[PDB]
Amino acid sequence: GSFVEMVDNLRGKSGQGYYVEMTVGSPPQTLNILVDTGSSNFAVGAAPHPFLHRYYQRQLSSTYRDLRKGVYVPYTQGKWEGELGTDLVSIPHGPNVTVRANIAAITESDKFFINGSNWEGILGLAYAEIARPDDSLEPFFDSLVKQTHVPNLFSLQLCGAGFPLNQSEVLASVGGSMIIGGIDHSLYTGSLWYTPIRREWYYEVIIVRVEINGQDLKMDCKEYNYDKSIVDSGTTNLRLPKKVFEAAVKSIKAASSTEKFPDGFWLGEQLVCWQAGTTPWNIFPVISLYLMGEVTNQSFRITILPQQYLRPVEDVATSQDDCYKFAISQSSTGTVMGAVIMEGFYVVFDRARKRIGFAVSACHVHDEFRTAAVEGPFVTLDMEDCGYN
Amino acid sequence: EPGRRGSFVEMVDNLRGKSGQGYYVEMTVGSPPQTLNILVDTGSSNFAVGAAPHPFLHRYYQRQLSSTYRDLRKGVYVPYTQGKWEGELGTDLVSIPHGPNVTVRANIAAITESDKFFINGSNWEGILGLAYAEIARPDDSLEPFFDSLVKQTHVPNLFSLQLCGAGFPLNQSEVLASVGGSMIIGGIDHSLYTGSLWYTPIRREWYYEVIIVRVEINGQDLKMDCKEYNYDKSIVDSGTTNLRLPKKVFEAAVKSIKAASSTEKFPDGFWLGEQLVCWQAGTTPWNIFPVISLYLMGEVTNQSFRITILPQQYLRPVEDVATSQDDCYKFAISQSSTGTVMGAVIMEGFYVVFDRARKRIGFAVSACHVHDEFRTAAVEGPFVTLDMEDCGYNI
Ligand SMILES: Nc1ncccc1CCc1cccc(Cl)c1
Ligand SMILES: Nc1ncccc1CCc1cccc(Cl)c1
Repeated sequence: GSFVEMVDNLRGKSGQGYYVEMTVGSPPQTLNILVDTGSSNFAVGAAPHPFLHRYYQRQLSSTYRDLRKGVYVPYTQGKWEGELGTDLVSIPHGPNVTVRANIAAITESDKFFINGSNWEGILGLAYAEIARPDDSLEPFFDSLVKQTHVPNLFSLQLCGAGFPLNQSEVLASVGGSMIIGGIDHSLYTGSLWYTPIRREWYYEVIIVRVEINGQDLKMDCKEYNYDKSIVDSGTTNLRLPKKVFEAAVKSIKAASSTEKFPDGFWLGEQLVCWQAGTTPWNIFPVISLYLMGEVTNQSFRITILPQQYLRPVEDVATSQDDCYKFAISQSSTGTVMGAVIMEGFYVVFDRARKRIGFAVSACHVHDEFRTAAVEGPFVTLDMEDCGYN
Repeated sequence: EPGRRGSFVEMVDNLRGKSGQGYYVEMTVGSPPQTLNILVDTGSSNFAVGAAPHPFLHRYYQRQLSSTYRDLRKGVYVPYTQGKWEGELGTDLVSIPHGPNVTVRANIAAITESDKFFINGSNWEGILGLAYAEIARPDDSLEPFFDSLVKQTHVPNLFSLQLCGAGFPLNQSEVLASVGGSMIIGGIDHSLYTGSLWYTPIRREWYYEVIIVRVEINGQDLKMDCKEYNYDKSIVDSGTTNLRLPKKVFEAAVKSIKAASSTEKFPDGFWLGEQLVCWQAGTTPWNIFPVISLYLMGEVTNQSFRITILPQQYLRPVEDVATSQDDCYKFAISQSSTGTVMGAVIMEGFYVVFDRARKRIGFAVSACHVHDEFRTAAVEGPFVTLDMEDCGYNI
């Protein structure tokens, strides 16, 4: 399986998001759209905004259809307001098809757009159950599969550079691949291991065990999925439930105790720098998340390195030091496997078989001593009890 | 209890006008004195008067007729988004007939050219900028009138304003005969307010800048980062008609106000503050509109207070295009790209004390605020509020 036309069709970074080019309307209006497996709405800027240098102009599209309905999407971290309608949509570097899908024309927003991100909209790839205003608004991917012969599946390879990318660099660099309707074998190494999609709303999965450098965090596995665990490319960090986060930071601190870092670092707020090339990767532990497998009483694990959970950021002085921010934070809405984590793997969203596959990414950052991994199987009992109800 | 006395009778009721065209006070300039009506503006710092013929002016400052006129041989250009005026700087003897019994020599910008500055039928021929020197044009070396007044006399460094909206439209004849409020120069008149005065600090001395720490619509917290409320600043400006809010705050507020008043549907033009809405005489549904509360930083650490206005304040009375017997209004809240602006609309609900001496602004329920039998404007406190300093904006 190889989809050369879709390989390397993404750009961006964990801190500002990964996006793919799309066109909307007739004549085609090109827009960069954030790939988000954590939401289910296709929404684009449709009015001037200081952070946008282009937006969807409905009056210029002959195929625009007004649904005469508004949609308000408030989140704890931000919000966007829009007007619903439909239009013809295509993905230049994707399947050779055009479909009529729902589009939320964003007219008002609060902390939605990111200065310098280079994207003007968002592509919610999750299910209708969480679509705004309600599940009657068919998500883009659903329209795509229903209107074409494209297989009900997509895979994502998000590629973190391992170092800071400046304004021009991030615009020229290849940030990864989104293969629509298939799996490209050149994007990963080793085997793919699948965990079931527990329920079709967010891409929900179940974590059954957590290790820090092989040491079991030893918590009731229900804590790991309280109140849910999801794969969300729309979130930067690996976010863990309060109690799990507190235990993990204690363990990570213990493992890296040869060097002390200020509280602000562990709060993911302030950066830490080291002289060029001297980042002490080896003092930081690897983190393993065991996921439910498709076989009864069987599980597998994905292991990430500090190269994944330490996010490269530019120093205020733009010096030659190598700096990073701690990309693991506290959550009140369950575990969130954000961009940070996805960068270590090729992730297959097998909608058709209700499962998510993980394989070591061909573009994950590592060193000569350790590598990310996807290994199995392991015998694990009562994994169903790890899920929250 | 104890009844509060009014000690500045000579200045009480010395204002005229309305929110839409501004409130003004009578002043005299030159020798012999030339009488002119001057717009009271806490949003600027220049004393400028028409000094040449203009279609909307019935009179103007005639420098050649004043024996005390002094030419500063300097020009001044004051452009704004909504208008501009140009003039020639100089000084002369100035007085306020219904104010302190003193005469001082102050700077006067003789307006020779203007665009969209003078308003037809406002009845004022000049402006009195009461803010600080930092925002004076051309620069802070041009001492503002109030500074001159305080430096040259024994008048206390403080003034208070009671702007009185009528609650209904006033035609040309009526607005000329009606008392529009009071400007007490050098003191506080207790007959102009009820309840207690609560003070918020003047954050910085340029505009009369304050800090809003919380906003509620009918008791419901707008729940925005308080920094948003003061982006990029929050000021008290009698020279502005509406309550203006930062874009994001306006969007959130209008949505909440719409939700609270949802039993009635209004056209987009209304919410944009552009078109009026009318109801049969006496049937304005005040009760369906929410009260709005703005919490301000108090003078005591971690303490705040709130001022609450009614729709009687934020819905501005306007005459129907058909001069019918309907009661009509325009929505007097609009967005801003220059921070929050507590304009005349809001000031009409309170007696506002500009305590320059103690770098603070006091608020109290106005004795002339419009209300109904069920609700009244209010100034209440104290409330425990933490990290209020973080609400202030810094470039
Ligand atoms: N992908 C997500 N994950 C968690 C919560 C919300 C989203 C949607 C994307 C998003 C993120 C922050 C602010 C806004 Cl306005 C929208
Ligand atoms: N007080 C103010 N507040 C905001 C902006 C400008 C002013 C000055 C008064 C004013 C009002 C309208 C037009 C002009 Cl030309 C000047």
